[PDB]
Amino acid sequence: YIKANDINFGTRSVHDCRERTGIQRDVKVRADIPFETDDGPNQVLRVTWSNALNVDRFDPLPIVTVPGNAASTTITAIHDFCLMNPTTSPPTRCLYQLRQPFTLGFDRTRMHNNIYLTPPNPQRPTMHEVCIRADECPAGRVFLECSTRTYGAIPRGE
Repeated sequence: YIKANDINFGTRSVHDCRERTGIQRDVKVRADIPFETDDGPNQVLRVTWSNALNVDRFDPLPIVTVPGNAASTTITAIHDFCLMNPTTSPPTRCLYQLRQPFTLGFDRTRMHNNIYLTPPNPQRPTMHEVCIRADECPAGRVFLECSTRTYGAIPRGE
């Protein structure tokens, strides 16, 4: 029969961009991983990634098939947000896009009865910024990449 499984991940990061520095973001995702108890440790797995916090879309499609011989699968969570500096007229309006990878690791040697995961590690994200002096937020058609100051796990309870 099909066992249900879910797991959550979260990564916090801080980025410095051309117009604004110290931008902190938390990104949280959930993975759901059914397991057919009749099909053994090398079965193909159908993973569904979903938003828990700040994910606008996944790249590529978040419905992923994990081959029977694969020990991992990776996805990129995409988060878009706008910031404004209203010290001038027109203001400086900036669109930001945070691209945050997550990887789900398996130990198929221990998967006779259900899934078995390996501990995750925070993965380095990238942030991208486009700014204009105008009354409208720019569209996300092109960006300049920011520098990543730090990244890591979200403290428990946060």
